[PDB]
Amino acid sequence: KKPVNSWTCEDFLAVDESFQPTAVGFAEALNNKDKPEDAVLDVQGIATVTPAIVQACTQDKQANFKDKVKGEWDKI
Amino acid sequence: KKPVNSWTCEDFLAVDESFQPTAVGFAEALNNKDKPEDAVLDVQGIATVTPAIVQACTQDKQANFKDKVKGEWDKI
Repeated sequence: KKPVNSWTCEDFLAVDESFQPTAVGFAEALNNKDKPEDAVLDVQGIATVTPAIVQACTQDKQANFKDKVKGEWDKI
Repeated sequence: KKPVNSWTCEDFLAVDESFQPTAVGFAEALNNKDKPEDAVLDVQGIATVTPAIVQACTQDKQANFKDKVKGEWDKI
């Protein structure tokens, strides 16, 4: 019931493992965007950065999830 | 390399099974939206409607994926 842009790293860590790439891609589409028609879905990128984000969120449980996504994503 | 908003049902069917809920959520965040701050990620919904979408795309391989998502999603 919490909008994704208000999740903390704790909220994300409570999402079942199988749907953690989905939360990351959701947050990416939502935020990190140009124009909807140009938005590309980089399945290798999401697959690669999700574990990084799970680790980052574990060490920083009250940070904003979407900001961690944007951050991790930039630093590869 | 194809923006998600230009995928046909065929493009979606070529995505590995494990990343098909991610493609559906991505398409939803992208399109089916109010305001980013209010966008909610309904993980049960995405889990339930993905198989429906895979089936609908199978019987309509040249239909636009994102439109199929919006459609399936509406009809439960």
